[PDB]
Amino acid sequence: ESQPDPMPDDLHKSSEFTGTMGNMKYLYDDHYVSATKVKSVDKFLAHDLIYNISDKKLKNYDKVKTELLNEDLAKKYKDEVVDVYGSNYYVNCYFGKTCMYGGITKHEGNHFDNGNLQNVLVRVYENKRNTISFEVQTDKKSVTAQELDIKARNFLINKKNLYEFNSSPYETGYIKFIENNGNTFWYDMMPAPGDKFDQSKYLMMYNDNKTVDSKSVKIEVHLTTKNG
Ligand SMILES: [Zn+2]
Repeated sequence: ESQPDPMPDDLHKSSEFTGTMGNMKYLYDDHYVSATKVKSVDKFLAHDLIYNISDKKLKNYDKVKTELLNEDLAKKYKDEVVDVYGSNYYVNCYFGKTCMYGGITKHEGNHFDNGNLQNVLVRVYENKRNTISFEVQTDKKSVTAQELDIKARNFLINKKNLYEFNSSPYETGYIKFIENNGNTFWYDMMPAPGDKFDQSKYLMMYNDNKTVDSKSVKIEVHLTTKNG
Protein backbone atom coordinates (compact mmCIF):
# COMPACT_ATOMS: atom_id res chain seq x y z
CA GLU A 1 0.00 0.00 0.00
CA SER A 2 0.54 3.77 -0.32
CA GLN A 3 2.24 6.06 2.17
CA PRO A 4 -0.68 7.64 4.03
CA ASP A 5 -1.23 11.37 3.20
CA PRO A 6 0.20 14.04 5.48
CA MET A 7 -1.53 14.52 8.80
CA PRO A 8 -1.24 18.10 10.25
CA ASP A 9 1.83 17.52 12.46
CA ASP A 10 3.55 15.55 9.63
CA LEU A 11 4.43 18.74 7.69
CA HIS A 12 7.31 21.13 8.20
CA LYS A 13 6.32 24.73 8.81
CA SER A 14 8.49 27.46 7.32
CA SER A 15 7.81 29.70 10.43
CA GLU A 16 9.65 27.13 12.57
CA PHE A 17 12.60 27.40 10.15
CA THR A 18 14.98 30.23 10.98
CA GLY A 19 17.92 29.27 8.83
CA THR A 20 18.30 30.62 5.26
CA MET A 21 15.51 29.71 2.80
CA GLY A 22 17.83 30.52 -0.13
CA ASN A 23 19.46 27.13 0.75
CA MET A 24 16.26 25.43 -0.34
CA LYS A 25 15.69 27.77 -3.26
CA TYR A 26 19.26 27.02 -4.47
CA LEU A 27 18.47 23.30 -4.80
CA TYR A 28 15.59 23.76 -7.23
CA ASP A 29 16.02 27.07 -9.03
CA ASP A 30 17.69 26.17 -12.34
CA HIS A 31 19.75 23.58 -10.51
CA TYR A 32 20.29 19.98 -11.55
CA VAL A 33 22.81 17.48 -12.76
CA SER A 34 21.73 15.90 -16.04
CA ALA A 35 23.86 13.46 -17.99
CA THR A 36 22.81 11.20 -20.79
CA LYS A 37 24.00 7.66 -21.72
CA VAL A 38 26.66 7.32 -19.03
CA LYS A 39 28.26 4.33 -17.29
CA SER A 40 29.62 4.56 -13.65
CA VAL A 41 33.35 4.89 -13.30
CA ASP A 42 33.90 4.33 -9.60
CA LYS A 43 32.47 4.03 -6.10
CA PHE A 44 33.13 5.47 -2.69
CA LEU A 45 30.72 3.75 -0.26
CA ALA A 46 29.03 0.44 -1.21
CA HIS A 47 25.78 2.24 -2.05
CA ASP A 48 26.93 4.93 -4.36
CA LEU A 49 28.25 5.38 -7.88
CA ILE A 50 30.56 8.05 -9.34
CA TYR A 51 30.01 9.38 -12.85
CA ASN A 52 32.18 11.50 -15.15
CA ILE A 53 29.70 14.32 -15.81
CA SER A 54 30.61 18.00 -16.42
CA ASP A 55 28.24 20.98 -15.94
CA LYS A 56 28.01 22.68 -19.34
CA LYS A 57 27.47 26.11 -17.71
CA LEU A 58 29.49 27.29 -14.72
CA LYS A 59 32.19 24.54 -15.01
CA ASN A 60 31.81 23.58 -11.28
CA TYR A 61 32.37 19.82 -11.35
CA ASP A 62 33.47 17.06 -13.60
CA LYS A 63 32.75 14.07 -11.27
CA VAL A 64 29.32 13.29 -9.75
CA LYS A 65 28.68 10.87 -6.90
CA THR A 66 25.15 9.56 -6.53
CA GLU A 67 24.22 7.76 -3.28
CA LEU A 68 21.49 5.12 -3.39
CA LEU A 69 19.31 3.64 -0.63
CA ASN A 70 21.19 0.31 -0.61
CA GLU A 71 24.01 -1.70 -2.11
CA ASP A 72 21.65 -3.73 -4.36
CA LEU A 73 20.57 -0.56 -6.18
CA ALA A 74 24.23 0.38 -6.66
CA LYS A 75 24.99 -3.13 -8.02
CA LYS A 76 22.01 -3.01 -10.36
CA TYR A 77 23.19 0.13 -12.11
CA LYS A 78 26.94 -0.13 -11.70
CA ASP A 79 27.59 -1.37 -15.27
CA GLU A 80 24.46 -0.12 -17.00
CA VAL A 81 24.30 2.67 -19.51
CA VAL A 82 22.00 5.17 -17.71
CA ASP A 83 20.60 8.66 -17.76
CA VAL A 84 21.14 10.75 -14.70
CA TYR A 85 18.95 13.60 -13.40
CA GLY A 86 18.98 15.13 -9.94
CA SER A 87 19.58 17.94 -7.55
CA ASN A 88 23.24 18.31 -6.48
CA TYR A 89 25.02 19.70 -3.39
CA TYR A 90 28.63 20.65 -2.14
CA VAL A 91 28.12 21.07 1.66
CA ASN A 92 29.24 17.80 3.33
CA CYS A 93 30.12 16.30 -0.03
CA TYR A 94 33.23 14.07 0.05
CA PHE A 95 34.58 11.13 -2.05
CA GLY A 96 35.32 19.83 -9.01
CA LYS A 97 33.32 17.07 -7.38
CA THR A 98 29.53 17.24 -6.59
CA CYS A 99 27.06 14.91 -4.87
CA MET A 100 23.41 13.89 -5.22
CA TYR A 101 21.01 10.96 -4.48
CA GLY A 102 19.14 8.56 -6.80
CA GLY A 103 18.46 10.11 -10.25
CA ILE A 104 19.29 7.01 -12.31
CA THR A 105 17.20 5.43 -15.11
CA LYS A 106 18.45 2.84 -17.64
CA HIS A 107 18.93 4.37 -21.04
CA GLU A 108 17.91 1.53 -23.39
CA GLY A 109 14.21 1.12 -24.00
CA ASN A 110 13.30 4.20 -22.00
CA HIS A 111 12.41 6.88 -24.55
CA PHE A 112 9.40 7.77 -26.71
CA ASP A 113 9.71 7.84 -30.52
CA ASN A 114 10.23 10.73 -32.97
CA GLY A 115 11.92 12.73 -30.20
CA ASN A 116 8.50 12.90 -28.42
CA LEU A 117 8.26 14.62 -25.03
CA GLN A 118 5.75 13.54 -22.36
CA ASN A 119 3.83 16.22 -20.51
CA VAL A 120 3.02 15.51 -16.86
CA LEU A 121 0.21 17.67 -15.40
CA VAL A 122 0.99 19.31 -12.07
CA ARG A 123 -2.08 20.66 -10.20
CA VAL A 124 -1.34 23.27 -7.56
CA TYR A 125 -3.62 23.70 -4.55
CA GLU A 126 -3.39 26.70 -2.28
CA ASN A 127 -5.42 26.35 0.93
CA LYS A 128 -7.28 23.44 -0.73
CA ARG A 129 -8.25 25.33 -3.91
CA ASN A 130 -6.87 24.46 -7.44
CA THR A 131 -5.44 27.81 -8.48
CA ILE A 132 -2.94 26.85 -11.18
CA SER A 133 -1.97 23.81 -13.20
CA PHE A 134 1.01 23.43 -15.44
CA GLU A 135 2.89 20.78 -17.35
CA VAL A 136 6.44 19.49 -16.83
CA GLN A 137 8.19 17.40 -19.51
CA THR A 138 10.41 14.45 -19.88
CA ASP A 139 11.69 12.34 -22.75
CA LYS A 140 11.73 9.35 -20.30
CA LYS A 141 9.09 6.64 -20.10
CA SER A 142 10.03 5.59 -16.54
CA VAL A 143 11.16 8.88 -14.89
CA THR A 144 12.43 9.53 -11.34
CA ALA A 145 9.95 11.22 -9.11
CA GLN A 146 13.03 13.37 -8.19
CA GLU A 147 13.31 14.78 -11.70
CA LEU A 148 9.59 15.58 -11.95
CA ASP A 149 9.71 17.19 -8.47
CA ILE A 150 12.73 19.32 -9.48
CA LYS A 151 10.97 20.57 -12.66
CA ALA A 152 7.78 21.39 -10.79
CA ARG A 153 9.55 23.24 -7.97
CA ASN A 154 11.66 25.26 -10.46
CA PHE A 155 8.44 26.43 -12.20
CA LEU A 156 6.85 27.30 -8.78
CA ILE A 157 9.87 29.25 -7.58
CA ASN A 158 9.64 31.53 -10.65
CA LYS A 159 5.87 31.76 -11.01
CA LYS A 160 4.79 31.60 -7.35
CA ASN A 161 7.96 32.54 -5.42
CA LEU A 162 7.74 29.13 -3.77
CA TYR A 163 11.10 29.90 -2.03
CA GLU A 164 12.90 33.21 -1.55
CA PHE A 165 16.17 34.08 0.16
CA ASN A 166 14.69 34.89 3.52
CA SER A 167 11.69 32.55 3.72
CA SER A 168 8.58 31.49 1.83
CA PRO A 169 5.08 33.00 1.22
CA TYR A 170 3.98 29.47 2.29
CA GLU A 171 3.73 27.81 5.66
CA THR A 172 3.48 24.14 4.56
CA GLY A 173 3.98 22.47 1.14
CA TYR A 174 3.95 18.85 -0.07
CA ILE A 175 4.16 17.20 -3.43
CA LYS A 176 2.03 14.09 -4.11
CA PHE A 177 2.58 11.48 -6.78
CA ILE A 178 -0.44 9.32 -7.79
CA GLU A 179 0.57 6.19 -9.77
CA ASN A 180 -1.86 4.39 -12.15
CA ASN A 181 -1.79 1.28 -9.88
CA GLY A 182 -3.32 3.45 -7.09
CA ASN A 183 0.00 3.94 -5.33
CA THR A 184 0.55 7.40 -3.83
CA PHE A 185 3.56 8.93 -2.05
CA TRP A 186 4.57 12.51 -1.09
CA TYR A 187 7.59 14.71 -0.18
CA ASP A 188 7.55 17.67 2.23
CA MET A 189 8.58 20.73 0.33
CA MET A 190 9.61 22.65 3.51
CA PRO A 191 12.89 22.47 5.51
CA ALA A 192 13.17 20.73 8.91
CA PRO A 193 12.80 23.18 11.87
CA GLY A 194 15.79 25.11 13.22
CA ASP A 195 18.40 27.66 12.20
CA LYS A 196 20.46 25.50 9.84
CA PHE A 197 19.39 23.76 6.59
CA ASP A 198 21.15 20.43 5.99
CA GLN A 199 20.98 19.98 2.17
CA SER A 200 22.46 16.50 2.19
CA LYS A 201 19.93 15.23 4.70
CA TYR A 202 17.09 16.97 2.82
CA LEU A 203 17.97 15.44 -0.60
CA MET A 204 18.53 12.07 1.05
CA MET A 205 14.81 11.23 0.49
CA TYR A 206 15.58 10.79 -3.25
CA ASN A 207 18.00 7.90 -2.52
CA ASP A 208 15.21 5.27 -3.09
CA ASN A 209 15.55 6.10 -6.86
CA LYS A 210 11.75 5.94 -7.03
CA THR A 211 10.60 6.02 -10.67
CA VAL A 212 7.11 6.53 -12.12
CA ASP A 213 5.43 6.01 -15.49
CA SER A 214 5.54 9.53 -17.04
CA LYS A 215 2.58 8.82 -19.30
CA SER A 216 0.11 7.93 -16.49
CA VAL A 217 1.40 9.51 -13.26
CA LYS A 218 -0.42 12.47 -11.66
CA ILE A 219 1.08 15.16 -9.49
CA GLU A 220 -0.56 17.38 -6.91
CA VAL A 221 1.24 20.17 -5.07
CA HIS A 222 -0.55 21.23 -1.90
CA LEU A 223 0.55 24.49 -0.23
CA THR A 224 -0.87 26.52 2.65
CA THR A 225 -0.30 30.25 3.21
CA LYS A 226 0.98 31.99 6.34
CA ASN A 227 -2.08 33.30 8.32
CA GLY A 228 -5.44 32.18 6.84
ZN1 LIG B 1 18.50 8.00 -22.49
